[PDB]
Amino acid sequence: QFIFEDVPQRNAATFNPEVGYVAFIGKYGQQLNFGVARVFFLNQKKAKMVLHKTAQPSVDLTFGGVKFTVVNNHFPQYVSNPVPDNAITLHRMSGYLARWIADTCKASVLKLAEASAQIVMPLAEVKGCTWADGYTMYLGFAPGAEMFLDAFDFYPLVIEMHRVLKDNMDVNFMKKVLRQRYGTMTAEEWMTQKITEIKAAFNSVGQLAWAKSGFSPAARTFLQQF
Amino acid sequence: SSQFIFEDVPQRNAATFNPEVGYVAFIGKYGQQLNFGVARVFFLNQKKAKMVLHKTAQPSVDLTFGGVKFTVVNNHFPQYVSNPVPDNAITLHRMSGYLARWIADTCKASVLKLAEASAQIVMPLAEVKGCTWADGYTMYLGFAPGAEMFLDAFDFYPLVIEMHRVLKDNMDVNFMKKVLRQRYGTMTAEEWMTQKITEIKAAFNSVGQLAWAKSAARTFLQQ
Amino acid sequence: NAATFNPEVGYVAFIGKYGQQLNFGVARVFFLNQKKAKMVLHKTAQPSVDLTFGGVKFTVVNNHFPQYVSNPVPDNAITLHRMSGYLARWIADTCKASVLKLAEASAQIVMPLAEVKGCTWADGYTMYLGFAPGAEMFLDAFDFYPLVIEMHRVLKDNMDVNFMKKVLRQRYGTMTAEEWMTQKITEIKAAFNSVGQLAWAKGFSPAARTFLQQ
Amino acid sequence: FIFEDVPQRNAATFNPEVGYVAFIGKYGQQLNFGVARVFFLNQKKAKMVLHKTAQPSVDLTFGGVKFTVVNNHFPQYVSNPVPDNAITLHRMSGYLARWIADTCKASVLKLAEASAQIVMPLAEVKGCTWADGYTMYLGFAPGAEMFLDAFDFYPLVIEMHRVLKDNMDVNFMKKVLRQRYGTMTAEEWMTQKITEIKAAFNSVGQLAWAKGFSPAARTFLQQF
RNA sequence: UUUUUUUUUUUUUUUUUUUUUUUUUUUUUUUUUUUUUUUUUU
Repeated sequence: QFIFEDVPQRNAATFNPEVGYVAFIGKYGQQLNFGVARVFFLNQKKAKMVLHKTAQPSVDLTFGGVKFTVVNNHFPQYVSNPVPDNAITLHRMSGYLARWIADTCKASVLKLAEASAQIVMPLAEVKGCTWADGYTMYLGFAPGAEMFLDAFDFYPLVIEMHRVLKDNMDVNFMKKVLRQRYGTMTAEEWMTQKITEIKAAFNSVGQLAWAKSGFSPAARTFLQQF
Repeated sequence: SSQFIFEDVPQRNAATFNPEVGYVAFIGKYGQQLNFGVARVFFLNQKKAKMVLHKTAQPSVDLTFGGVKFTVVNNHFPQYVSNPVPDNAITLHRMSGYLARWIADTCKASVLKLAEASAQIVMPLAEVKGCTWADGYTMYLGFAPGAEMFLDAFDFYPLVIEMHRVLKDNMDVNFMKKVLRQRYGTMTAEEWMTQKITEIKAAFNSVGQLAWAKSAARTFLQQ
Repeated sequence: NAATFNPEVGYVAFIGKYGQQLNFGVARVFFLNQKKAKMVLHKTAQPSVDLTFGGVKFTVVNNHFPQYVSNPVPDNAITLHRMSGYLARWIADTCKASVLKLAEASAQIVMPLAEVKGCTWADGYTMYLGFAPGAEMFLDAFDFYPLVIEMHRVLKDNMDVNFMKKVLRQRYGTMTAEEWMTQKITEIKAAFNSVGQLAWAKGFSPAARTFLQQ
Repeated sequence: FIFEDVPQRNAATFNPEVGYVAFIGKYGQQLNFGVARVFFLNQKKAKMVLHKTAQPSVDLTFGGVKFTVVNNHFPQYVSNPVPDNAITLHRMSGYLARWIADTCKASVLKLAEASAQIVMPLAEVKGCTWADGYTMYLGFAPGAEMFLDAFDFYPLVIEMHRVLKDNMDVNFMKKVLRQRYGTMTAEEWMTQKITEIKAAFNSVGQLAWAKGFSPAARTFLQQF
């Protein structure tokens, strides 16, 4: 398209994920359940492909019967459109929903047990995670979880570090997480004042499985030089 | 019935699909209009059919091959890319595996039919690796996509072909997912991976003495 | 061959047509979206397209679509590259007039090619705007900067050389290349070590920690 | 969309000699250096155009002359059967390169005229010029590899330098590696007719690779 | 066989490089005798 517009922009983000989250709970909270989040997280790659080929700057997406108004910045032309502070992109929505699950799971053993039986995080799994490793690590794998380092006990930060180190993830992608804040204070503040917690959580994820695999044998293909 | 609506739905363990049942239903429906010309046409225009079905948005695109019309389920459109396929019904892959199975069975029972199939049907996935009908119909037809559904009928060749593709091309080992959970007759994978290692090594050896690299008469000076 | 195109004659004609609609917001928008618009043109099979930046419509010859790579461009015609040069020239001339207007320019216009290297408005409008594509058409206006950045891009960054073709045949006022790459050999070298003082190119975010590993 | 039917099977080497002569029969009478000059200017453009339209056969005009061309450039037509003695854009270029080459060698004066009209931008970009000789200069034309003997192995060796200097995909050299040299097959001449190939290699090796003014001198006065 | 790369000359043209933020985008996406992705002849 042949029309180009401003796009005023400053330094300092006005976006505070904590306020965005609460606005999201305000709008959709009464409609959420684990089935709705279950559908979101298995169809999240698919919805992104839809949005990538869809030429409206905002789209109504329905996951498990609940309809969400989503800002579409995936379609190439829209990649630099401004997003309101209380609007949800696919990425933001994913982080909010992960945070909602964790807020529901932190409270009660019963809610944890049902979340664990219904909700699948394809991203955690392929690294050998499972609900067994605790809700904060498993849900910390969600896109957008890096907006809540406090709620996910630093896991999204160190999960990304490990992705640069063990996988060959473009060293970008870490751009966002490195300027997120932690509960109280800014990055420069938690970068060394919470270094002990971070090194601890780095270690926790560091003792997770590889986990490039699919069942024994395995013993079979090794026999043929793998 | 709307790319903007996602459900719901369902999980997801245990496959019900039995290739042997699906094959007989496929022969039941289309058997009488099958001949080597129809098969010829399919295998030459598979890949193109994969590219075309890829872009078209109906869950069952009706394809005609060699003047024969087939009711084809389509999961290639990258949004039907998951979507329930009945135990009878064919995608393109299933239809290739059937056909492959059908040719091999027709060849099994008749040397004369073998000669006719040898003259008409081309498997370009086999050819580029230097595999000819001369290497035996179970190997040559074992290159057909979907042949891995019938490990018994193609003497494990689909399996070993894929091992060689992992080893000398750099095929993502995750392409072997399907074949490593197929059956060999009634035997589950877990069982033939141990019990049938000798035949599998024989098939491996074997496909391993076929011609590869680029196309490569005897090139020198440097490469 | 000899080139008929005089950027000075193109520039005045560009202002004759569009000047009454121009302002620093329109320029701000052009330079933010210059890359985007190039990619748009590369995909569109019209030999001429109307592009709107900041509400202002420009009729732009499209030689970006591969087939049109060697269609002849009229001398009063406007390609994306030429328009970038002309807008940059116009900003510069407006800034000369008063150090106000220059204040205005400094707050609204962004040169992303200049950024990325440590160049900013604080390093002087001639050096900042010299990073704009097409500025090489006016070496006089930009104190040779477009030439000298590019030399620095040939060796810092591995720019192919050969992109340097256009600038080495540009004029300097009425002085031809042969002549200025001799008679102005001094002021050019001076411009060289001056851009040499920027962040020579690049680790944008740290090195405020990370370095448990990388 | 609809399927379909077979196409073939199998090739040989379609004999370019036979194709060339058929081509020289049909158009070889309307051909002149102005028409050839124009072809080798708009060859790239022509195949960019031949690529958009859905006609398996098109009439193109070079220097006021109209040519029947099979269109396998349009993605769908890529694997269409081309006849022996029908011309694609590649084949036409090869035939027109072979023509000119047979006119030069046959006489001086024609060599002079060909030098003044014919421009081979593929050759020029390597700093190859008419002064390096008509077999090397015209060898840069697409379809020259079709006549390895007429172009003294240059199309083969030119490809080798494209693999080694420029980052060409090598699979582009699959066709030349199956061409003939005179009466000898490819398995023969990559043994029986070396020395020539080594000579051609070094001969085109001795070329530049593009090269503006000198300055040079001033770029050299800074860095190169 | 065929297609895909390379396309002279100029104060032409094209190819490269494209801020900023607790923005945005690009990476990684469970499970099955399921499905999708790779490989397609002279």
